[PDB]
Amino acid sequence: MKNGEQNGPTTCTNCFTQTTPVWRRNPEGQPLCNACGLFLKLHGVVRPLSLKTDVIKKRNRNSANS
DNA sequence: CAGTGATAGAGAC
DNA sequence: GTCTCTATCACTG
Ligand SMILES: [Zn+2]
Repeated sequence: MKNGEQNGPTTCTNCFTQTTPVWRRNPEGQPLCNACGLFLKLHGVVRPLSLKTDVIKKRNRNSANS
């Protein structure tokens, strides 16, 4: 079990990010963090990966329910 | 239960 | 005062 950590540490092949709320994918099958998957897919052009950070800003949450 | 697409908000200068 | 990037939500099988 354990998986080599995550056998092939889910590491953004685009920005090395290891921490992320969810993992995205690309029609090529390469693993990507949510930011690159969201930004890369929406922009379609290379991006200064220098924007990435090891800290993620926590936003609020629409407390659904009743 | 998990993942995707779409929209909106906040921060900095 | 304005722009941008990123995260979360809702929905479905
Ligand atoms: Zn990434």
